[PDB]
Formats: sequence, C-alpha cells, structure tokens
Amino acid sequence: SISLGLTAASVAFPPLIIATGPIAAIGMGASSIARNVARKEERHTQWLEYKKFLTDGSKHIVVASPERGLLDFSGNKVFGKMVLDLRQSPPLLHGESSFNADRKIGHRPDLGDWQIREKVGYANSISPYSSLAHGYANSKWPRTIPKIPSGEYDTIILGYGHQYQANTEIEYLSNWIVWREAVPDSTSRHKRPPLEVLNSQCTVIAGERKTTVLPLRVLSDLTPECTEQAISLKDYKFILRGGSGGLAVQVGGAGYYDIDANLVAKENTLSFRGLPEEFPLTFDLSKQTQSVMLKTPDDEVPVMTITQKGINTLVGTAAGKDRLIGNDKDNTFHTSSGGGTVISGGGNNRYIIPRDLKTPLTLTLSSNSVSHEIFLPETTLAELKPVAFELSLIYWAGNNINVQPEDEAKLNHFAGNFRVHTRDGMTLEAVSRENGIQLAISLCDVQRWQAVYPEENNRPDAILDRLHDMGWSLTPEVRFQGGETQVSYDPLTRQLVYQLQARYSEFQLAGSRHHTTAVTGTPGSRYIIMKPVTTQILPTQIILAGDNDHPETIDLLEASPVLVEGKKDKNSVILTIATIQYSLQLTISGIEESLPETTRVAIQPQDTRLLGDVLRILPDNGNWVGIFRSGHTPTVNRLENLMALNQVMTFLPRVSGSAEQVLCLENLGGVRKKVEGELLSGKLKGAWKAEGEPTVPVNISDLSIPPYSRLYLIFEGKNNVLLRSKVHAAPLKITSAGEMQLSERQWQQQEHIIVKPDNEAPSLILSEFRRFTISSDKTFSLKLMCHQGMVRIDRRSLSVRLFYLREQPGIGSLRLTFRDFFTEVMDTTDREILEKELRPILIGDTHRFINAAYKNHLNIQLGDGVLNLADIVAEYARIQKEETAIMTTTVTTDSGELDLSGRYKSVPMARKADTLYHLTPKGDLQIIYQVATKMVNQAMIVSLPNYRHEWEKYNLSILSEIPQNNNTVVHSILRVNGPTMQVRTIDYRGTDENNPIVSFSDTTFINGEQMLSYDSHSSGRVYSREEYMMWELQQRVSEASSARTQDYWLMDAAVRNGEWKITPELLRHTPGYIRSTVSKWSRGWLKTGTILQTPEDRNTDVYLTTIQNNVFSRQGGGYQVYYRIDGMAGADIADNAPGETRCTLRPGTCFEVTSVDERHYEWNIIYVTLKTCGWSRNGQSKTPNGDNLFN
Repeated sequence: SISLGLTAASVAFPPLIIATGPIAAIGMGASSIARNVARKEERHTQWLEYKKFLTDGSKHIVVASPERGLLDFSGNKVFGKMVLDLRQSPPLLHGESSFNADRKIGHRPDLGDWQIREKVGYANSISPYSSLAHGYANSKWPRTIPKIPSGEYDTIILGYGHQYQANTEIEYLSNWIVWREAVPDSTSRHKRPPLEVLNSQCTVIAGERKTTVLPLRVLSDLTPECTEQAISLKDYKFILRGGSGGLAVQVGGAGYYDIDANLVAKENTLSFRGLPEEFPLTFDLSKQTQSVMLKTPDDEVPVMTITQKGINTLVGTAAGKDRLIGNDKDNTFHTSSGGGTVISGGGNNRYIIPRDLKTPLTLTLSSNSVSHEIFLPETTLAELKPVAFELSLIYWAGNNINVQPEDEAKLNHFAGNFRVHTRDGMTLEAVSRENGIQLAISLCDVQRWQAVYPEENNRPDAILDRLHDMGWSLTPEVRFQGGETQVSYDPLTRQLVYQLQARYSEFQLAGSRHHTTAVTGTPGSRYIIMKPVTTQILPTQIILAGDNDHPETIDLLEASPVLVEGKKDKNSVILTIATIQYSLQLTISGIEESLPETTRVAIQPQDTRLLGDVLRILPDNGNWVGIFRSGHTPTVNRLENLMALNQVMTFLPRVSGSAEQVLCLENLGGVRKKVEGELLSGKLKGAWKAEGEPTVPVNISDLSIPPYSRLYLIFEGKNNVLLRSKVHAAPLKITSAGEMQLSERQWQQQEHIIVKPDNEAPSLILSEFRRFTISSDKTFSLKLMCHQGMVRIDRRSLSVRLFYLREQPGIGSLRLTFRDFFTEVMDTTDREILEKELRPILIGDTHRFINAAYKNHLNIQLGDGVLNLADIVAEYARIQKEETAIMTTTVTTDSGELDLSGRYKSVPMARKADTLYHLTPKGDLQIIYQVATKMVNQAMIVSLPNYRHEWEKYNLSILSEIPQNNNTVVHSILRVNGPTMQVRTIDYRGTDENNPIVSFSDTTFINGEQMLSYDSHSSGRVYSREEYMMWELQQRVSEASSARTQDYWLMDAAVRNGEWKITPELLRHTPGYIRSTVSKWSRGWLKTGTILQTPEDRNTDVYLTTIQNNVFSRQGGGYQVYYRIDGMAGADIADNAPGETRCTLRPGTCFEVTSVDERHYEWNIIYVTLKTCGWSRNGQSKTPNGDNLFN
C-alpha cells in the first residue's frame, strides 16, 4: 500500500523527449561528513562517523533489475575506476575499493588482526580479541566486488564514485583498557587528511544492443547548492564507448565526458534534457571537443567538457534559448521550446520543434545541406498562416519558425527538399512556383486527421476544401495516403481518381464545387450521393466496371431528387440532377467502351431503375429529356402489395429529420379493393391527389383503391408507425340469367363471386377448374369439406369455399355464395330441434324447401367437377344428426403428459407420408391427418381453437406413427411455433436402435393461405440442425418469404395487449438474429465446438425481426456475418418504440459455435449460429486481425 504511492500511470506516445535520470541529493560527498566530524569530540567517534559514511557508500554499489533491463550505480560512492563490460552475458564489473591505511605499514589486506597487531605493535600478545581494533589497516569498504546477475541490460545509471584512502591511527582508550581506530590528531606534525581522494573515473563499454546511459543529474536547478555541487564534480571523468546498436547518453550536468559511439549505429543521441530548463546552451557537433559553460556570479565555469565522436542526434535543453550547430552528416535536432538558433550542417537534417515557442526559432540551412524534414508533433495545420513565397513557418498566435538559407540567392535550391510534417497528418512540401518557392500540401494521412478532428467526418473532398479555403496551395502531386482507399490528385486538371483496393467496398460519393471527381468501378461497389450544399458545382464522372456478376449501384437517396434529365454522347451518358434549389452533373462512361446495363440506379428508395431501362427510354440524339421530376408522384417510401390477403401489419421506420413518410398501397389487379384498416400507432394526413392541393382526410376504417391504381398515405415521422389492415377484393356480382362462361384467367385476380338471380339463376361455369381434394373419393372429400364447418349458412344464404391449384406455388381461393336458397321455414337453422324436424323432409322431398328459381340449377358445373348441392344438404343434415366413422380430437391448454418443452399429445392411429395443415380465418388450428387404412375411409383432425390468438401460451406438441410398405415403424414428432410447423421424423428401430437418422421439416403459411401441403418428395438426404438453421439464415439474407411471414407474425403477436409489452413467455420461442460487420478472416478459421465471448461493452443489441426492421441489409464496408441464437431468454428489453424489438444481451455471456458456414464467402456474407453456453467465462472476442465483433 505504501509502495503504491511511488508508482506512476503509463503515458502513451510522448510527443517530446523528456528527462528520465535520477536527481542527485544535496551534499552526497565527503564534505558533509567532514563538517560533522569537525566537531571536536573523541577521535574514535569521528572515525566511527567516517566509517559509517564509507559503509553506506559501499552498501548499495549496484542495484540490478534484469526483468526491466536496468542497472543502478547511483548508490556507488566508494568504488572508483569502475569499469562495466556489457559484452559478456553476465556483465563484468571491475574497479578499485576504498581501503583502510596506516602511517607505517600502509594497507595490508593479506594479514589478520593478530598479524597486523604484531606488525604495528599496539598491544600485548595476551590481549583479548575484543580489545583489538578490528579491521585496522586491512579493511576494504566495497568488501567484495559485487556480482551482477545475468541478464540483458539496456539502461545503465552511473553514479559519481571515488576511491578513498581512509587514513587512521591507533588510540588507547585507557578507561576501557582497549585499543580503537581513530582519526589522526591534526595538532601533531603535518598530518595526512582522514579521507584522501585517489581517483574520480568511471567507464562503461556498451555491448551490441541499444544502451542508454543516465549519469546522476547533479545540475538540475540553478540553486546555489546544486551549482556548487556541480562545480565540485566538474572534473569527474566518464568514459562511454557505444556499440553497433547505438548509444544514448543523457548528460548528468557536470564532468568530463568522452563519448565514442560506433559509426555503424543509425542513431547516437546526446540529450541535454537533464540540465536546468532555462539554460543557455551552445553546442557544435562539428567540434571534437567542447565545453558547456555555466554563468556563475561574475564569470563562467566549464561545468562540462564533452569530447564526442559519432553523435548525430543532438537533443537540446528543455526550454532554454540554445544554439545547436550540426555537422556534415545526417542529423536530428530535438530543439527546445525556448526558441534559439539551429544552424544545420550538410546532409539530411530532421527537426522536432514543440508548440508555444517563447522566442522565434531561427533555422539556418548551410549551403551543403541537401534535404530537411521539420516535424511539428504538437502543432496542427490550423495554426500556420499561409505566407507566400517564403519558407518560414508562421504561426497565427505565438512565435514562429524563421527558416533562412546561409545564402538567400540559393533559396531556390530547396525544390522538393523541404518537408514539414504536422500532427493532423498533413505533410507540406516546399514546391517551386513560377518565380520562387511556396509551401504546398503534398500528403494527407486520414488517420491522424480523424484523430485530431473526430467531429469532422473523414471526407477527402471536405479536407481538400478546407485546404483550399485556408489559403494553402496544392502540389500538382497529391497523395491521399491512409484508409482503405487511395485518391490520386491532379489539381491542374482538377482531377480526383479513386483507387479502390478491396472488393464489394461501399464508398460514398460527394461532388465538389471546384474539383471534378472520377469514380473507379469495382465489383460489388455501391455509392451514395447526398444533398448538394453549394452553388456552381463542378460535375461528377464514373468509369463503370460492369462484370455482370457483382454489379455496381449508384444511389441518389440522400440527394433529394427533384429535377432529373439525361443525354448521350461518345458512348457515355451525361445526367443532370437538381434539388429544390441546387444542381449537380454526372457523367457515366464505361471502361469496356460499352454500357453495363447492370448498374441499377436507386434514385428513390423504392423507385430503383436499371441503367438498361433508362438507356432504352433516353433518346439517342444529344438533347435533354426530363426523366424525373418532383411534380410527379411524391417520394415512394413504403410499397404495399394489395393482393396479399388478411392481416399484413404494415410497418416503416421512423425518421425524425424528414418527419414525412409515404405508404403506397398498390393494386395490380382488375378488381377494386377496400382496405378495412385499423390504426394502432401513428396518424394520417389523408390521401394525396394533386401536387398543389390539400389532402382530403380519409377514414382509416375504410380506404378505396380502384383497379390498377395507387393509394398514397402521408404519415408523420415523429413517432414509429404500425398499422394493421385486412384487405379483401370486391366480389363480382352476377345477377342475370342464361348461360355464362368464364375461364381461370379472367377471375384468378378475383377472390369472391356472388350470385343474386332475379328470375332465373345463371349457369355458372369455371373453365380450367382444378379441384383440390386430398383423395379422389367424392363422398370422402364431401365429408372433409363439410366436417370442419367450412360450409357456412347465413339465414337463407349458403357460402362454400373452394380451392384451385395453378402454376404458381401455393393455392388460390374462391367462394360461392347464393342468397335466398333456403326457404322461409329453413331460416331457423340455429334451432337444432327445427333442423332435426326438417331433416326427414330434406331426405324425402327436398323440393318442399327448395326455391323454385333455383330448382333448375341444383347442380353447378365447376369445370371438371360437378357440385350437387342436394348432396351437400343431405351430408350436412347427416353430420348434424350424428353430432347430436370420423371423430374429433380436441385439446386444451392444460392437457398433456410429460428443446421439445411443454405438453405431449398423440393420435392413436397412424397417418400417411404427406401432410396437410388448415388454418381457419377466425384463428383456429385444424391439423389434418390421414389413416392409410382403406377398410373405412376416415381421417383425423387435430383441433386447437383460438390458436392464432393464443399460441404464446400454447406449448403442446403432437406425436404420430408412420407405417411403410416394408412394415417400417417411423415416429413423427411435431411442434407448433406460429408459422413454423417443426416436424421431426425418426426411423427409430430402423436399421439400428437409439441411433436414429433424425430428419427435419417445416411448413410456413405464406400470403395467408388456409391450406398448406408437404409431400416430402426428396428433402435432400438428411435434414440436420445445420441444414435447418443455416437454411433459414440463407433465406433471410436473401429476404425470402417464409422468414418474412414468421417475422410479420411475431411482430403482430407482440401487440396482443396493444402496447410494446413482450412477455418472457414468448422470448423462449423466439430465436435471436443478429447482423454484424467484420473486416476479414482466413478461410475456415472458426469451427464447430469453439466458443465466442461477447466483448466488454455495455450491451450488445439483438433484433428478433430483420425483414421489416431493415437490419440485415448490406451496409458499411467489409464482410457481413449473420448470427443465429436458439435461446436468448434472459436478456432485458430496451427502450423501444412499439413495433421495433431490440433486446440487450449482458456482457460476459458465452456462446457455443455450431456449424459455421462459409459457402458465400465470395459474396462476403457468412452465416454463423451460436448456442447459449453459460458463465464458463472462456472464449475469444476479436478476429485474429484484432477487429471487434458485434458492432
């Protein structure tokens, strides 16, 4: 806890080099101990003080940290001539140790205490050892030369260590009858001092790697104590010899330095940052020997004397007015922030100058210099005033660099040899103009420009507009380096050519007022033009690369198209697009010399037209022809196809800025439509009729659309809009008599026909009739259509619903309804007693309850079928009497025995291979099952009343048996989840046991057909989990119909209570579909069984619906990945408008990878499905390239 206070937080990319060495303490030398000893006391006590000083001096000669590669000799004070060889793996340490001495015998380390006592003769042989002066004349304070641990060292800290000769004498303590070691008595004949300094040297020989030497900083301030301490150490000899790896000497502040750096090394620093901040420095790199003078009161003292060879990276003082002078080789100057003078030498010179100079900094370029780079790590382009025909860098505020040549006549020599970098990525170059040199912009790194200006969007055209605006000329050669794309630039021709590198790279387009743009085509390209913001816009042009495999798309959604016309010339189309007040021009030309006709243009978000259609309609002669104008139908925003039946639950996303949305109900048939709508969220302005005409308000309860017409509704965009509607075609009325014939074609657009005879009924004929009966039996099909209740009665009217199969997939629908057929007595069919009483009359004499006008048409010729209505009446009477060989299977919510969670129900008798499902318009489930047993014709019905309105509560699952021709028992287990009929067939005992070849299937009601069939003719070979779920993702990325209807049904069921309140009960049913963008991988880098871990973000957003939410659409750059979650239950619900689902997964949640599929990697779309996993807390969150997922 205490050591926590000595630590510091990590710093990133120091723009300027800072000092890092330790600072010396005050009075480290022997002068302090001499002053303390000066107090006249007992002599041996003074010696004890001296010896204590020597002990602490030798106690910490070296501190080694091989883990960080650091050596510390700051604590060395008594180990002189210390030579450190770093070439060996364990560095070699040599040097002299401070030693004890005696006036007569000198230093004799080879003798013991008794032998020394005999030599000098200060006691008797009998004397106890405790009475002898231990360590007299034979002690070495650095007792042993310390052993440096083996390691790889790159930073050496050097201390000022001298070797001391500790002169002593023998003092007889009479009161203690002992002999001790004492400082000599100065009162006697001439005495040698208690401590005498013998040497003041130090040496480190660098190895082969890069080493930094940091001598102790004794001159850190101009305080008088630090000044005199530096003065005392002004002759300390340092000997530094660098290796091939480079040597970085950071001068401590005082002494004699002898730096001999290897010329092979690329950089040999000499940093003066350890000196005081405001220190006037004058250094010349062309002089072998030099001295750094310190202005002490009334004179100078040479506090340094540096003899340097091989140094080429002079780093000036901290913030002091200095004079740096270079040599004939390449140099690098980290100048101070106090201004001064930099007289560079020959060769190539680089400089790093900080911001907020306290004095103008004068750069003098010698006649021998060839090139110059000036780095401005802290300055942005906004602070430089564009002075013309001058090389000096001028600041808007603060002092400015004042570059001058040694001779101004050769100022023109720096053509292209004076580059000025900048923090924001701008790289200026001194280019020669007509009669001089002007600093012009050569490069623009978009990365650093984004870093400096993240608020500003990284548009190259915006950037160049800024450069032109501020008054900075542009070099004929401009490189827009950085990013995924390169822009080559010829301002003379005013030309921008794009170099697309990646494939299917979405790139947005923006015209310029002054600089025409050229767009290079690549497969999968897709550009957007926004609303032009300026007058007098120079045109645009695109070289199209039509591969007919990955066609490009030019988009005009955000341009707000108002006035669009086109023209042809020279095998290229010139277009003009005008907004409400601005204008812009386009030139599409083909590198293949021909028009691709594949680059479809989306001028409007739902009016997308292929280039081929435009080039057909556009005349060949080169004259303007208006192809689009805003005076036509308003912006087509949400198209709704009316021939779809039943609930469709129209939805569109909200846009706050526009606050104007258009829903267009489009009819493609010849029958008038009435939309019986019901607004659930949102409001209406009415229906548009004319451009400059107020919209007449229209009730949403009923809207009329004429055949082959469009109805436009304008909706406010402040809140999300969800509308539920149920459309039905206008029934055609047939009232006349006689014989009439109509074929399949003329009324397949029509959904309902109604007959109201006046005197005689017409002879109804339906040519090309294709009756839908599961079995050929007439009586069995009659029972099937009558047992469900599909035959309906309304007082004296009869309605019957029949189906037809056409070439298009699915089933049609058509109802026959006849009024007045039942007599007045037969209008009371609601009473079962009266119906039972009338049944014998119906069997005996039907004509007693038969209308006379309908007597002649008791049978209807439905093409290949004959409908005998008396048979329908008799069969209905039979069913009614039997109710009050076929039985009804009904189930409830709380009935059933115990992935397949819920309740179990089973039908006793087995079915056939094919299956058929029926869905009543009221919302009842009527699963249809067969018997495969001909001895009585009878089928099974599974009834789930109120299923549509209550499938969320329902959790039941059905079971049935399957016999085969070879007597094979196959178990079928079916689960109902809305529009999904997830059926499972298992051979069970077939060819093995407990290892069944499990096959999967499903049926989805598309366009709301109340009958659906599944023959299961082939179904491939095996329908595995991967087949299922990667199939669903494959269809949903392509926006198929099954995924669309499940999404629509889910969204409709989300509003059972009226508002956005999705209970946890449904979320277990609903899977989770996520769309993400990733940069790149290597093929097959993920496999099944691996684990993902979601990143440490606040939340990861998931959407249950992707079709009408518009999330799976291609957007951005890179590859797209679609993730399929089986069970996402446990994720909280975020603040969403009623209609949009957005659930937030908590960070940490693990996912289990299954069946990662990369078939469509050439399409840059990958399908991946995961599992729920748990708190195991393992996995990976990023791609091998470092790119993060779930964006």
